[PDB]
Amino acid sequence: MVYSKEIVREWLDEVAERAKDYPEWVDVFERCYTDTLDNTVEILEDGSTFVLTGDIPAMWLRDSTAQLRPYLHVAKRDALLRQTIAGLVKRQMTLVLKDPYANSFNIEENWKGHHETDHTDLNGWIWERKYEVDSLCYPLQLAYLLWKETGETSQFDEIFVAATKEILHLWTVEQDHKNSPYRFVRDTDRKEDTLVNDGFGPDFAVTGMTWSAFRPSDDCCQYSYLIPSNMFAVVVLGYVQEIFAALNLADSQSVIADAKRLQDEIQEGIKNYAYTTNSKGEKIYAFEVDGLGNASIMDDPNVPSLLAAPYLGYCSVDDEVYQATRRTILSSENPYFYQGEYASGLGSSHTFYRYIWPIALSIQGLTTRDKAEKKFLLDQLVACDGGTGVMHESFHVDDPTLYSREWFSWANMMFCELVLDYLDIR
Repeated sequence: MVYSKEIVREWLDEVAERAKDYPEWVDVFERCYTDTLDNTVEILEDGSTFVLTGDIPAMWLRDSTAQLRPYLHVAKRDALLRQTIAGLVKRQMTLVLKDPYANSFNIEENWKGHHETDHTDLNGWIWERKYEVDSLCYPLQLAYLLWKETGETSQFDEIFVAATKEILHLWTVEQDHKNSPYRFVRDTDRKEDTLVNDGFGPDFAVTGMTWSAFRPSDDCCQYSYLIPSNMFAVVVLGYVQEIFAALNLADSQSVIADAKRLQDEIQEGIKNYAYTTNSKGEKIYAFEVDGLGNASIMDDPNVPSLLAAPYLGYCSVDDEVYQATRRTILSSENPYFYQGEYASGLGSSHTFYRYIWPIALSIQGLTTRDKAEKKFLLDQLVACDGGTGVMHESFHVDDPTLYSREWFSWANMMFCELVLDYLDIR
């Protein structure tokens, strides 16, 4: 038993009433919201929560957080769903202790997943072991957001503390990847799916930022300091300080100090290495840097992205450098910016040329104060659904009946987030 049907239905009724001038949004909103809740969420024998991301019995730390985030509003009313979200944080943290370098975990210790192709330290709980900094950001973000929105604190247990320590340790080790016990090689012809230099990745200098193998797209980093993931790290490291101080958790003085030191070191790394210049000579954030002087000018639709920086809480939407970066990202100066008959937006190394991501359109609306822009993007999201009434991974700018991922809950839920944002439901 996952949530209260009666309370959720009543909440959805209220949302529908507020959005009554936009039946087409309500149609898609209810379809996305209910699908995720009814088909991806399950309670395990130990009472914790496992969240599927599609059909495969595996949970991404990233997807599971993003999928359940918009249930926080109704979780203020539905105490059962509040337990369910608490149970997800507990399962995420338990899994982090299993292996903090893994992005995706099995429902039980079953050795399902990518083990036949993947050369790396593996155990039976790991579906995939692509190390992505954001994977460890997302559970801390969820734990914090659950606490702030509902007041729930049961997720802050001893496994939470142990997992927090593991994250701080890993992030610190990875401030100089020369010392890392992580290597990853996949037997594949697709180079985005494996790391260069026999599993070690590209060259880097120490910058104070923390190293990543892969992006939230699951494609490998071109340079190792992935700017939007270090931004998210800075934010959740603030969350860690707030949580440990407020709740007098075991070893607070130590954890707070480590988190603060790490935060300040990553912040300084961003300040010294994250910036570059666009065609017009404006200062902008780079997407990836190596500390050796290379810095790419682009953004990827997967979050954390440079576009999502204010949505992640890293900077103000009004920040000058953010706005310059956003102008550059949403233009052909970004090699993943695509323009067509039906829409313009952001493609990815992970999807076909000319296909753009609803998720980045949702994030675009979530990161502008312009209500007309939010409305435009919402209308565009529903108009470009290929007649399916749900959100896809990517769709072709000249023909949205061409698209990838029939069932993509993350995108479904980010649509819901933009709708709630438009409605000032907060």
